[PDB]
Amino acid sequence: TTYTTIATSRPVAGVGLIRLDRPDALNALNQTLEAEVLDAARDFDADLEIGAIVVTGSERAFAAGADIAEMVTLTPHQARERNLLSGWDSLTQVRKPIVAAVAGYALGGGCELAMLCDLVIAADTARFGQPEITLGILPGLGGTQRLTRAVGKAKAMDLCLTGRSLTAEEAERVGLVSRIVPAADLLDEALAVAQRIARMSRPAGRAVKDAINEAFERPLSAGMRYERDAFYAMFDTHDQTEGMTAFLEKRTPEFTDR
Amino acid sequence: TTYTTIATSRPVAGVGLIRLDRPDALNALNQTLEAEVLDAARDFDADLEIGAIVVTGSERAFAAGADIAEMVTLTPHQARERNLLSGWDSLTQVRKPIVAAVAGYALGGGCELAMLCDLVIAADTARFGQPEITLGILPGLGGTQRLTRAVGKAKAMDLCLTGRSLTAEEAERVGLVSRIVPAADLLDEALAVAQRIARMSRPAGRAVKDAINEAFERPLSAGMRYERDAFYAMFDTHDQTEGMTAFLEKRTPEFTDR
Amino acid sequence: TTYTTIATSRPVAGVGLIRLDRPDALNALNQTLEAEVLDAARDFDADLEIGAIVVTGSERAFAAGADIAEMVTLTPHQARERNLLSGWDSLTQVRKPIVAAVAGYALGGGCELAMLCDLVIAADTARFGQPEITLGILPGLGGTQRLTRAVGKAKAMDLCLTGRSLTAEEAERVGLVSRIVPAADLLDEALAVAQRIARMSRPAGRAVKDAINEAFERPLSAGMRYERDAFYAMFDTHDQTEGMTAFLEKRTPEFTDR
Ligand code: NA
Ligand code: NA
Ligand code: NA
Repeated sequence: TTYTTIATSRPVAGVGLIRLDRPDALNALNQTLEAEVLDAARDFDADLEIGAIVVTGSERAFAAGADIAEMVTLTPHQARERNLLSGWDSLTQVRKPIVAAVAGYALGGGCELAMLCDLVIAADTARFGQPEITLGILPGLGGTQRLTRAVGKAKAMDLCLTGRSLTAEEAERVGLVSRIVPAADLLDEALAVAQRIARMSRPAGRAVKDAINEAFERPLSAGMRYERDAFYAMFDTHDQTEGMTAFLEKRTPEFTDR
Repeated sequence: TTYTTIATSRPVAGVGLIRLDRPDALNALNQTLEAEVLDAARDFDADLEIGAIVVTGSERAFAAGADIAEMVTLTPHQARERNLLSGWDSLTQVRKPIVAAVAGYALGGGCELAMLCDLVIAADTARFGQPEITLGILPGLGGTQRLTRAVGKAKAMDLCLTGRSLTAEEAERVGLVSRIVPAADLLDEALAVAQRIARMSRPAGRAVKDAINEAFERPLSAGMRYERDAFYAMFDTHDQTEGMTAFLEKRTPEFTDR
Repeated sequence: TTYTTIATSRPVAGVGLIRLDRPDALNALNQTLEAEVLDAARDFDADLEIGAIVVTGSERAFAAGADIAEMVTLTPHQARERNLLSGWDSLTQVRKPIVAAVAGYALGGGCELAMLCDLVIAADTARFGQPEITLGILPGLGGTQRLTRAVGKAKAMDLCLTGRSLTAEEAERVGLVSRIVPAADLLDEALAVAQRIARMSRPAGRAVKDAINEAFERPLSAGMRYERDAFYAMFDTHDQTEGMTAFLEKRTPEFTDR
């Protein structure tokens, strides 16, 4: 498939890479980019050879905002009738893990894109913010929901009311990102993390991702019941027997389940 | 209005300041102070010229506890019949943002007051704790609820079972506060943050605050739906058009919505 | 009672210690150990002289995993019919506080054991991970539920998909543990913390623990109502009068409630 706003590749075995490529717009999220990222991610999710997906931007910007030239003329009814941002919501239904590799600006919709991914690997140059209020709006893709759950009320209120950014260091300290690495090492780290995930059991990876997502949907008691049911069900798989037998036999597992 | 336990002022444009002023009691929260803070905050919320509110104590204490001389004689039925602490609950219904500027002791009800605010700016001298257990009670104003949500179970259990305090540094590290600054810079930082918020769109500020509060009331899926509806509705406002147009025209926005 | 996988003691006044003792297995959690820890904890909970419980392993391992030799042959129906891990769930019903004192490896079920406790005191040597995916399974004792609630999605996804460990330092930074101390000081710190808790009001300790646990079961509004009811009820106790009177009289309280 040919894309106009992104570049896709398979840079290492088992990993699909989606690189945002609107450099004139600092990778601002527009409607085309939304559809193209969703399409690419769905193709990677359907590809048996791929175990994990990486989303990244440029050295300068993961994504600096949603595209404001596109949003300025929007009305409430048009936003609702077009189901605006629903493509990004659909991205949360991809079953394989998605690793955001964030360099430079991840602002507004770009911060929200990083937060909707499963892991975030941040360059030391990464800056995370929700400056929607400065434009007379509020976040619409989880900047008030996923951010608050990750970093707490006091930091979420500061970001979303003042427009300030967090540095990568601060973001890691308060739970927004998985890891920080030097900027020159960002893509290598993200590809290595993604390949490690891709070498793991496929059904176990899906189960982990599903269960962590479910942690935000239920009270703890019900989440524990959900996780316990998922755990029992893993014992139905070939990969469970192989993984545990390999451990006990001090050898590498050969996972085969789809 | 004349107050007996607080001092109110408008120190910079767009900002209302509430300073707790019971120095003999280290600003312990009594019934009078509760009613006076609520009254002052409601007046600032109704004042069109004000965009944000700051609550602060003295250099020595934001508030060291609820007033124990007042609580010692309390019975369960009197506490329930008087709706004790309901004024502080009402403070959560103020629509404009509230910034807590915390120096020195914020203990017990004082820590809870900081946590019920939207942002917390802490002096490096700030100390946060919930020593209710040492008095034979437990927190009654969110010291087990807002604290746990901010800092996690292990730190909340430590504070509320052992009576220890967190330093400002520790509090920031685990998500209890928005920012730390040197003690001499605390009021300047809080007033600057509050004025920045007051320069933002009024309906967008209310929407941000409401949506972040809603993050603690719903599972993520339903919170995302709530936030998406709020986002669509912002496109109904003059401030959205002005904010986005100003961005695109590389100029300062002139927000006008009430 | 004689135990085969643990050693129990009363090392300081008011504290019951449970030491995991399967050194050949690095304290891996098997069925026997589960039942023995539950039994010991229930005995300490019923002992009027005990105010807090400490669970610890060896210098090398708090617990390195669930016992894989035992799980390798498990089927989904046998896991469900045996109510596997239900003993650990029952441990959450112990009313007195439980302090995990973690040195060295706390992996898999061992990390989950630390997270199900109320406080975690970590040696600087502590390592926390959920490497279940490497065995073809997922966590079944809260490694996707309690971990996510403590540290956030990005870190929980990293741990549970990549199998990496957090250092004690990292774990404290993101909210997984209460305190870090040098390895040589771990048991002293944990016993001192536990004795401090044991010197507090018994009903107030139970109420604190219950309310913090309830923070994960309800939306904030309902959690605040729960906590407010619990607070009113504390004024029914002798310990509340004694604790507050002692404060006001600048003396040590003599708590007596059971
Ligand atoms: Na099996
Ligand atoms: Na519009
Ligand atoms: Na009483």
